[PDB]
Amino acid sequence: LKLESVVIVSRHGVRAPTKATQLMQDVTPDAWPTWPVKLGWLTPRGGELIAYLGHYQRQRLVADGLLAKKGCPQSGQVAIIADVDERTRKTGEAFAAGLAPDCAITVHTQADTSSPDPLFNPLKTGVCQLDNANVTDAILSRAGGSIADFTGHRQTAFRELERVLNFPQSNLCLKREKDESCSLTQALPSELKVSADNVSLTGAVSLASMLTEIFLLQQAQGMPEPGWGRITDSHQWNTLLSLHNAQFYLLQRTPEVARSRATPLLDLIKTALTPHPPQKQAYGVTLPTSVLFIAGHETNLANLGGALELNWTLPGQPDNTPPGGELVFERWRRLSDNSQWIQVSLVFQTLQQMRDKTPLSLNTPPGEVKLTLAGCEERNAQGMCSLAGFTQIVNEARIPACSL
Ligand SMILES: [K+]
Repeated sequence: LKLESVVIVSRHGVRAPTKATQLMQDVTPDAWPTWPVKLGWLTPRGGELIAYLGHYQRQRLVADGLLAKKGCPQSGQVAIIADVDERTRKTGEAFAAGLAPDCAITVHTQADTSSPDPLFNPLKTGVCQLDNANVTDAILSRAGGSIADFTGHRQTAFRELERVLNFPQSNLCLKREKDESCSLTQALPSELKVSADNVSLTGAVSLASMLTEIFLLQQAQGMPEPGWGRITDSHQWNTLLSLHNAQFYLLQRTPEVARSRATPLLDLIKTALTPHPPQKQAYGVTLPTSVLFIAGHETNLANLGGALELNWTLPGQPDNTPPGGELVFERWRRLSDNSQWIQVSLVFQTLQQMRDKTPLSLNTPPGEVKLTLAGCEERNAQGMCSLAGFTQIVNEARIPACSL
């Protein structure tokens, strides 16, 4: 098996909280920690960690004979594509710096940087629209037929998150004027909101998913005592993040939402893995190429795993699609019979690897889970999906109206 091609779909790195609203301040008596960068901006530490990942992959790709040990990679050998958010553009710059330092590798973004990128947001940009009847039904089925059903299984994790927050002493909890229950699910009833370009949950679910991610972010960023020192063992970490992981299982991994949102990415990956005459398609980037790096969001990876049926969990990582988490796709050729095979994987730093700023390397690698396409009918011994089967899964998952 000769390794021929590699498409890495990565999440951005450790970033500042995206939002810092007055609801977040009102659910806890304690002050939220400041960050070194503006909201939603990648932090230097996040870049370095992403850089480590860039360095490990370089080594590993050398080892597989895909890249050259010494000096910068050949022209066109590496391609970086990144969404317009600073965090994603910086994450692309950070990866390059680690994969091949001091080489001038361009990070290719959408020209108008203040517009969404259709390749990362085909719904918010007009390419296609979710169907309300089918998307709501399907989300409600996944919830177990109702949102009440869903949030009923969440009371344990809300109890733990209420504790970490010190919710009873919170400005909101005093709803309780001088007759109303303090309970977090009862103060913020969750509500499924589906439209043509967006599906969301308003209430404790959306906010629990956000604050647990902030906790997790504080951990990877090295900040002293995340959760105000109220998170103390991995059990508590896994119980909190259950809320984040669970709000992505429902919204992002529903296929009637995942197939649509992810079709431009499916079409990009598809075109980067197929042996084909050289082609400068999107972002001025010629495909196919050796290593293609795509810097996106947790939603892009969730959508891909829902549409492709790649279900995974990251031992040592409470966040299922953590900062810098990578869905790696590789085309290997079998020399015996000259056939193309596809292999998928989740590469990642464990939360302790982020909080120790551990330097990755061949001998200090990151977590890595090997995935298999549920639907693939043509596997090798290694459990790789044939290029034909993988192509056929993609064509079945993709939603043509949502292609760029
Ligand atoms: K406001």
